[PDB]
Amino acid sequence: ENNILREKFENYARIVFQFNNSRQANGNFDIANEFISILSSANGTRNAQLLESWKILESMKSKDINIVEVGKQYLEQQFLQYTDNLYKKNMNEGLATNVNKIKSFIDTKLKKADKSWKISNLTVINGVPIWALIFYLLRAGLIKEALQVLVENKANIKKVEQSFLTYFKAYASSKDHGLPVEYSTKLHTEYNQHIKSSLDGDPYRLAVYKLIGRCDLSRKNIPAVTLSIEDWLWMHLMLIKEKDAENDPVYERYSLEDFQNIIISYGPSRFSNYYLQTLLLSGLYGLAIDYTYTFSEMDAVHLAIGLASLKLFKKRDIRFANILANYTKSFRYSDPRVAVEYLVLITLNEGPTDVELCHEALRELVLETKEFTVLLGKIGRDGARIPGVIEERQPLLHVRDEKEFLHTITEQAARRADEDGRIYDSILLYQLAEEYDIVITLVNSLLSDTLSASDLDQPLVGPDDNSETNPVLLARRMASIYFDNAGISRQIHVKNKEICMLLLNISSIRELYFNKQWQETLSQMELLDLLPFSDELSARKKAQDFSNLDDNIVKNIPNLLIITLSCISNMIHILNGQQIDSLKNVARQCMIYAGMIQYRMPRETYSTLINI
Repeated sequence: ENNILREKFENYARIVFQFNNSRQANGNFDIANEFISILSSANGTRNAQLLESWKILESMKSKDINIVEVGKQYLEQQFLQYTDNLYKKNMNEGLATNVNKIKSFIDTKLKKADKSWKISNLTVINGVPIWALIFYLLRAGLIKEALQVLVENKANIKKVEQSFLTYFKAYASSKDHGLPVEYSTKLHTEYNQHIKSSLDGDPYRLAVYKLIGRCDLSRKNIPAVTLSIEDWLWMHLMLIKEKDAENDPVYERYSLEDFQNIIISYGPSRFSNYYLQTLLLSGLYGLAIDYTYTFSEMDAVHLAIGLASLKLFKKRDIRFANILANYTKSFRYSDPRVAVEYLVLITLNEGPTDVELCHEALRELVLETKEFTVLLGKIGRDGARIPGVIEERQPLLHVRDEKEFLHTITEQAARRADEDGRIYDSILLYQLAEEYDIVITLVNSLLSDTLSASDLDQPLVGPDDNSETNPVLLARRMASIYFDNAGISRQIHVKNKEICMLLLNISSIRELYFNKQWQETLSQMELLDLLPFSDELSARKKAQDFSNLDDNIVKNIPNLLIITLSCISNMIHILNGQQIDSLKNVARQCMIYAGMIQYRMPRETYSTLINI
């Protein structure tokens, strides 16, 4: 049955809900730390890949984001860290400078296996492969100190390559896209002629030349010193020239676009366990979420949330609104509240279109899940609404509609209720719409029908059909919470309140018709001022008065007659000062009345069968 997801569904929903809290409370909640947090706990390839991808996202937090430069930095920081952690594991004599940490990685980590180098050709001075040292310093972001190391080993370097030293300083002193309008041409010929085609050349020397010079953009690999997938990626990022590339009319330009295309030509299988990261680092955000769909929709959705919260976005539909709405399909009916929490991240992408898309998604959620009381509120006892979940998320809707929206969706729901004949829904909806007169007029209909019929029913005190799920109990609710409230009550027509009280009265008479108490029902029927209890002049005045009667009551008279003749018969059960003469006169005038109205009345002067 998988509690395993549902648990996972709920943990992720929790994090989003706290995100929405902070957005609303103007806090600093960090979504990426929160996934990093959960994911670090979990095991497996995908999880420990999801985890690294969230670390990628979170180190772009508040960088200005130039894709090439932040991918480079993450790769560089990653390696430095790895380097510090090796050193921060015992051994060393000297001071803990960056250089010495790298000298340690070179010497101690795997350039050796028992004092002999596991990469051939290295030029070594005083126990140090100085080109490898320059390479790895560069690899960790430490360009100035890489430059220091080349400068310091001047007298030891040569085949007159005191020249590269010049170009390196310059590449370091600019914005690392070291473009002298001059030399770069000169360093390219020296590479082609003395460096490129060696056999006994230090492979790290070639690497350093290549990268610093952007030297030979075919042959995009470094023969013996790309040791890892992130090494591979870093190198590629070093070789791109973004700024002022379309300037200088030479096709030694190599773009992010080119790079992105190479990755695609290889596919996931060539990046096993590193593909998501590769997509994220190369700026293929779309393809990155696309790829993460192939193993979990939940993960794709949330990574997309991460990307969206980083102002990016500018199983195959990859727009933010649709990623969220689609996710929601899996649980809107079971968890409408959670659906709201997701639909409200649409506004992460600030700006119209998106805002409207959010509004349309909510609107669509409400219609069709029909979860009105969760989504749109409830009740009264005055105290306006008790807000629904949408209302609680008001500020995240970027609406500042005077709650126009929310009242406009309620009118829409309500009129759909009217076409489906989902009365109850309509009454609920017009309560929220504050259409008090419409509410009462709908309540009168529903109560009217259902008072006119045939008996056995109603429940009074005990269980079975409770409040605002059955017509009388609901009519009692409305009268109580509206009629005594001046401000609400003035908004409802006197006529409409009169009909309401009439129908409620008839219900009181039903409660205490059977339940014994035949005397008490006659009294109340009489008070209704509807049936003749006096003389024959009143039975025909109840006819003049009968065709002026509102359509709601003109339909209830049937059973009013016949509850009257019934008490009037259970009571005058010819007994064992006994005025039976009235209680009998009453039946008379009632039968004269039911004689003159009858073709205006269903199909039953079977008042005769209880008359005699």
